[PDB]
Amino acid sequence: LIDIGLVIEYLMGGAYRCNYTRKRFRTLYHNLFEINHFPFPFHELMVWAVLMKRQKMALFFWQHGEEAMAKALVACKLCKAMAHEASENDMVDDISQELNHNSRDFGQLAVELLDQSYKQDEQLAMKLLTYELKNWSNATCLQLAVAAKHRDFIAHTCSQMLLTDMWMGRLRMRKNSGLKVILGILLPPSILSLEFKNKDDMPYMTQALIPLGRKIYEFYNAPIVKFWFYTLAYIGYLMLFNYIVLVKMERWPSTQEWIVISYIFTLGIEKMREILMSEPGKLLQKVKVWLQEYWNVTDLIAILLFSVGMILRLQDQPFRSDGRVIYCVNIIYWYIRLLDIFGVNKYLGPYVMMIGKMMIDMMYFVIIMLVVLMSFGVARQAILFPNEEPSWKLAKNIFYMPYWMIYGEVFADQIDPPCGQNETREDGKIIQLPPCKTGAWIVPAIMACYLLVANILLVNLLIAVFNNTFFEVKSISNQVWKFQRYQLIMTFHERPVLPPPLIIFSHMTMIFQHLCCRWRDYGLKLFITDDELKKVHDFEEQCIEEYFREKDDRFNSSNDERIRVTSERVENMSMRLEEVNEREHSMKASLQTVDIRL
Amino acid sequence: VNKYLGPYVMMIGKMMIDMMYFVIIMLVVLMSFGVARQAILFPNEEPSWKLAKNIFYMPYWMIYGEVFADQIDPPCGQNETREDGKIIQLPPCKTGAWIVPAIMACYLLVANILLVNLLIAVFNNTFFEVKSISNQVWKFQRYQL
Amino acid sequence: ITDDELKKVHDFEEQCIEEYFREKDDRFNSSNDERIRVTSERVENMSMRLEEVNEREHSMKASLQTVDIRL
Ligand SMILES: CC(C)CCC[C@@H](C)[C@H]1CC[C@H]2[C@@H]3CC=C4C[C@@H](OC(=O)CCC(=O)O)CC[C@]4(C)[C@H]3CC[C@]12C
Ligand SMILES: CC(C)CCC[C@@H](C)[C@H]1CC[C@H]2[C@@H]3CC=C4C[C@@H](OC(=O)CCC(=O)O)CC[C@]4(C)[C@H]3CC[C@]12C
Ligand SMILES: CC(C)CCC[C@@H](C)[C@H]1CC[C@H]2[C@@H]3CC=C4C[C@@H](OC(=O)CCC(=O)O)CC[C@]4(C)[C@H]3CC[C@]12C
Ligand SMILES: CC(C)CCC[C@@H](C)[C@H]1CC[C@H]2[C@@H]3CC=C4C[C@@H](OC(=O)CCC(=O)O)CC[C@]4(C)[C@H]3CC[C@]12C
Ligand SMILES: CC(C)CCC[C@@H](C)[C@H]1CC[C@H]2[C@@H]3CC=C4C[C@@H](OC(=O)CCC(=O)O)CC[C@]4(C)[C@H]3CC[C@]12C
Ligand SMILES: CC(C)CCC[C@@H](C)[C@H]1CC[C@H]2[C@@H]3CC=C4C[C@@H](OC(=O)CCC(=O)O)CC[C@]4(C)[C@H]3CC[C@]12C
Ligand SMILES: CC(C)CCC[C@@H](C)[C@H]1CC[C@H]2[C@@H]3CC=C4C[C@@H](OC(=O)CCC(=O)O)CC[C@]4(C)[C@H]3CC[C@]12C
Ligand SMILES: CC(C)CCC[C@@H](C)[C@H]1CC[C@H]2[C@@H]3CC=C4C[C@@H](OC(=O)CCC(=O)O)CC[C@]4(C)[C@H]3CC[C@]12C
Ligand SMILES: CC(C)CCC[C@@H](C)[C@H]1CC[C@H]2[C@@H]3CC=C4C[C@@H](OC(=O)CCC(=O)O)CC[C@]4(C)[C@H]3CC[C@]12C
Ligand SMILES: CC(C)CCC[C@@H](C)[C@H]1CC[C@H]2[C@@H]3CC=C4C[C@@H](OC(=O)CCC(=O)O)CC[C@]4(C)[C@H]3CC[C@]12C
Repeated sequence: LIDIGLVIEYLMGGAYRCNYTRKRFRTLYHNLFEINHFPFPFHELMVWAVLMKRQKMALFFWQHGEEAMAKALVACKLCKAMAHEASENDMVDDISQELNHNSRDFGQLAVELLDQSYKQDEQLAMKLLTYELKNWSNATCLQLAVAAKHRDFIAHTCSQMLLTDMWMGRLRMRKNSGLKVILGILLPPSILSLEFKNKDDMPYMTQALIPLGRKIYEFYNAPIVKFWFYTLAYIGYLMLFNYIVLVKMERWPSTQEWIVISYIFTLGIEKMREILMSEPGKLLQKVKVWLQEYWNVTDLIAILLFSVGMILRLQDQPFRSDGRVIYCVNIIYWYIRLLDIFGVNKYLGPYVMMIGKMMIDMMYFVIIMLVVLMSFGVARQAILFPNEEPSWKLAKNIFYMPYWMIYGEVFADQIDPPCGQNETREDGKIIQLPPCKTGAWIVPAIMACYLLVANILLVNLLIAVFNNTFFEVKSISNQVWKFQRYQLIMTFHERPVLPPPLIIFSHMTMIFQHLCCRWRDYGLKLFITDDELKKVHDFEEQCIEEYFREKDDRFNSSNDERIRVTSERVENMSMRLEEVNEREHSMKASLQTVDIRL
Repeated sequence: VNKYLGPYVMMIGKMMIDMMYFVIIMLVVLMSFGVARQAILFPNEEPSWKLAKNIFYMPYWMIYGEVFADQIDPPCGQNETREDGKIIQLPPCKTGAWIVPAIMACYLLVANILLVNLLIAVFNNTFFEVKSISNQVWKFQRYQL
Repeated sequence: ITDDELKKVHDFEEQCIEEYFREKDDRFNSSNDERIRVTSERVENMSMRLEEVNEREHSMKASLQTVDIRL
């Protein structure tokens, strides 16, 4: 069973720790090979039925026992991991397909259970979503569903409102949001005029004058407040970057440039702290799991570019202008990175990932446009300029004018200039125009063909591929944004309170705390008591019974099942009525014989 | 009041929100290109409000078919004879001035080809619902009129 | 409106209400789903009643055989 524990730990991933591999179970195993009886036998039977690919037995063991949602999410993750392992080990592909179908079935079961729990009681459904699962490595149903990449579980309304409650921290608010927390951040005497939540209304915790200080601490640790502080600091830093790139700079940086440099350095230290405080042990694995996000890669590239440019800028000329140029490219990047902040709004975020989805069709359009553009450019340049030396200006003249021809600039003075003739100048003097190049009349004709093909065919076809793939991309992007709400909320909850330009104080605070702890659990669970645990378990059993037997009622009242039952009964009834007619004929013959006898 | 113009007008009012979200994204891209072009082509500048105007001036008209072809990449750092034939010395090349046409190409591509066509897509795929809602709301507001 | 017109309007409203309600009933009663459900319930009751009829027919056949054996 210890090896089964390792298998569960490997398949579950992350920081999961199976109960088999814990010291209590290993001590019991060494001392023995009702103490040997399992308190939740259906948990072990479910894990066994999932592991040995017995789907019907797993679906039966899911119905019986407590913690049904957690079991379904664990089974979904285990089936997905086993399917990935079977595909990686070059096994039979049918095994991988069946395991993925089992994962999808368990995910659908968890989603239907969430629907039933939402329909019954909202608050008990959140408590079901949030309470710590002591039998599942102290995890949370939301963590289990994120870890299984169950997009439909987090996109559900109950999980969305739970994430909204997690977003506001210990604040009631929930009415004209954003403006109240901005006014609280800018004006600290506006914090105490806010409606705060109860002490034990919904205490999501990670590890389990005074009211004024308590209100201040509860406001400043709320993830919406930390997000708005981060956003205001980023906007101020971007304005300072605009000021230091627009105005000229002297030999030494000004105050605003020093603030910008400090922001860059402090953001880089924060990203290094995010690298170090990750899930793996080996540093290369942490680096890889941090570079798996594209925004982290571009952040590292931009920070390195800013370092190079600032090093170049602190020297003398001509390196200062090169550093200024690198500063301009970096300000392009940070203006683009404003879309990270735009990712939080319910409409802008799906818009941004929708743009990211259409970039591939834009790429395929750029490929075809590049073929046509280079054909026209090479033809025009090689016709109008016969005697040319090898120079890189020819490649530039290939791309220069045909590219601006797409955006309404046809360069009408150079389409077909008058040549091979004598035309009087502005002063009336006779001016002899240079002789006509051979085949120069071909250039306007191929220009007409190029402009027609490009502007009329390819742009309208890109419009068509943007239009006919819009609905699917929009639905997928909305669902992926609703899924990534959890990642955004957890990132802003694990982040320090202070924004990046002042984050060095919080970094020194963590350094001093870490050194003090050395010299002497990433999530938000609930840690409910035992009566509440029983109440939640009873609510889960009620929801499971409700869902199963309502599914039975839906199956029994369908037209197809009714028609099938009626046809089978009519067939049996026809055979029985034939038997009845035969017995009636026999009885009539017997009655006729009895009447003849008497 | 007309049976066709009224629903058209409130349909325009419904598409204004998608136009707003387009103006937001266009504003981000436009300010990135404008700040980059102005801070590259003009290194020695005093604090003046003309810089903010030069951020927004030419990139905005770049969306509507005016690319300002005489200022995309002017010839500089060389000697070119004038109209009268006199030798005229052009001002020296600014550092990184070749970046401006490249980011201009990227900006024009992204804006004119991606964002305008995406706004076309969001106008097209939300047209039927907005049209039905607008017709029904116009028929409701007939009583108020 | 006047009082006779008010009565006429009220009677028209009662006619419309009756028409709508019992036409809704006719639509519900002539639907495929209600027809299928009624047929299945009648077929189930008919199967149980025919089983009872077969049992009583067996009893009657045994009684007739006994009466024929007696006479
Ligand atoms: C936290 C960051 C990301 C943005 C927050 C905004 C403010 C806290 C900063 C942004 C710009 C700063 C200003 C930038 C430039 C100056 C000029 C500066 O003038 C001098 O230092 C003149 C004397 C000298 O040359 O030493 C005085 C501070 C001040 C007003 C700064 C005060 C603090 C400001 C308003
Ligand atoms: C929180 C977010 C939404 C906005 C906060 C940012 C502003 C408070 C910052 C961003 C840029 C700053 C400006 C950047 C540069 C200057 C020039 C500076 O003037 C000088 O440095 C020259 C003379 C002097 O030294 O005072 C005076 C401050 C000012 C207007 C700053 C005032 C404060 C500003 C507007
Ligand atoms: C098919 C479409 C979607 C993309 C193809 C277009 C680009 C690959 C082209 C269009 C305009 C070109 C630019 C036009 C002008 C220049 C300036 C050139 O530098 C100089 O000419 C030096 C300064 C001078 O001599 O004036 C460097 C190449 C570059 C950036 C070109 C690089 C390639 C660009 C961006
Ligand atoms: C510099 C100027 C002259 C640009 C040249 C314009 C035309 C001579 C080119 C540009 C795009 C070309 C088209 C691009 C794609 C296709 C599809 C391809 O046809 C197929 O693969 C056959 C299947 C089918 O036709 O559906 C080749 C012909 C055609 C119409 C090409 C015909 C020639 C076109 C119109
Ligand atoms: C399928 C598509 C992508 C074809 C694209 C091909 C052209 C865009 C390339 C291919 C070979 C290139 C040429 C290869 C070599 C040279 C010599 C080069 O000459 C020098 O650098 C001067 C030599 C010196 O003095 O050092 C100028 C660019 C040029 C003409 C290149 C111009 C652009 C060319 C024609
Ligand atoms: C493949 C698609 C998706 C992206 C488009 C990539 C190419 C079309 C670009 C990328 C890099 C570009 C090159 C980058 C630099 C130069 C040098 C440039 O040289 C000069 O301008 C010399 C200066 C002068 O004499 O004016 C000429 C264009 C060229 C070859 C560019 C031509 C177009 C290139 C190959
Ligand atoms: C992202 C898109 C959808 C909107 C962003 C574009 C506008 C915010 C920009 C584009 C052109 C700009 C205008 C261009 C020129 C001027 C003239 C300027 O006044 C002067 O220059 C004074 C007179 C003179 O000196 O000639 C005042 C700002 C204003 C109206 C600018 C205000 C901001 C405008 C409207
Ligand atoms: C001044 C010039 C250089 C303008 C800059 C043009 C590009 C460098 C920018 C403009 C718009 C940007 C895009 C805007 C939106 C997105 C979606 C966003 O991606 C996601 O949110 C991931 C989800 C997904 O890709 O669907 C960030 C990348 C991307 C493609 C951006 C990549 C960089 C782009 C193409
Ligand atoms: C996230 C986006 C919205 C960032 C946008 C930032 C820029 C568009 C702003 C922010 C700070 C602004 C600067 C703040 C202060 C000044 C000083 C100001 O100088 C004067 O008015 C002269 C002083 C005098 O003589 O009275 C000229 C505008 C300028 C450069 C501003 C230009 C426009 C800037 C760079
Ligand atoms: C947010 C979206 C939905 C709407 C777009 C709003 C901004 C892009 C606009 C609104 C007001 C505009 C400002 C109004 C007035 C001016 C003063 C103007 O100053 C001059 O032109 C100085 C005169 C000169 O020296 O030429 C420079 C542009 C600027 C900052 C404008 C820049 C663009 C702004 C911030």
